[PDB]
Amino acid sequence: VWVVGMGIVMSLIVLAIVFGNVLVITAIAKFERLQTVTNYFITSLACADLVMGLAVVPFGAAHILTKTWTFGNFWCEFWTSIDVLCVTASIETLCVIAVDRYFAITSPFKYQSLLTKNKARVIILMVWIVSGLTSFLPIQMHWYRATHQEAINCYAEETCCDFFTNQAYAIASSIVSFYVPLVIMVFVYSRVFQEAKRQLQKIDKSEGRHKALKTLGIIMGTFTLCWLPFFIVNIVHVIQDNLIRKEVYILLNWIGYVNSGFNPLIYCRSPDFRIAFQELL
Ligand SMILES: CN[C@@H]1CCc2c(ccc(O)c2O)[C@H]1O
Repeated sequence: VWVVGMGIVMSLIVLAIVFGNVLVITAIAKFERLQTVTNYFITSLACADLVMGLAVVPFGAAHILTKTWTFGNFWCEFWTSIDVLCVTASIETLCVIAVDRYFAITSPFKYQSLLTKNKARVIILMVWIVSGLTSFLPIQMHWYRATHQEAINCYAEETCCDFFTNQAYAIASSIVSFYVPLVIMVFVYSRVFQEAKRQLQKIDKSEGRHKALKTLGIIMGTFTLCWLPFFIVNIVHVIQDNLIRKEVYILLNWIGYVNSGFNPLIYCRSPDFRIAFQELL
């Protein structure tokens, strides 16, 4: 008396993610004046989120509900590679957007010279290629597999595939994918908030006779609350295997996926985006 329910939730999540990604992508594509250096970074993130919602979630849902994987093992390896690719690409695109905002605010006169139409494509391609090399190379080449009897049983067993990794690979992947972007974003947003506070203190001297805090808080808190616990459990569970089981791991992992759906809503809030959406519907 619970199988008929959770499928509804999974379908709702899939539909929400797909619709949110497609609307933003088509709004940027089909309108004349929405092209901007900043919007391309949003386009890359939307493309990554669309791939995640289209490929990763539906098969994982079938695996969880059925409890049996009715395909091959090479397909499981490919699915894992695609999952890692999409996650790391999304995180790195977020950090790139943050750095672009820092460059725009800190140095207004020289903002044009640093970033142009030509130099955004190279950055996007580098982000995507470093995301791809992090996932496909260690996975598709059989170079992450564990050496325990329980893990080798899973690898040899064709029906069921579960994620087991050596501690070194887990630490390196987590460090490359999560910690450095978090540090960068923290530093960027601290500096930006300081600059905003300085300007708000400067205006009151002449204009005699909060909002930025709320905006920065929401922007940072969404990402932190969505993705932080998973990358803590990932590091901790490998050093000592007694503490954590598979169910908690899966629950913490599935929380991160929902973040991809929320992100177009938080980033696409400009009045121009609102007018573009209004023109469609
Ligand atoms: C199947 N779930 C995977 C398992 C481990 C992992 C994920 C995402 C990014 C990484 O860098 C990882 O090492 C998760 O999405």
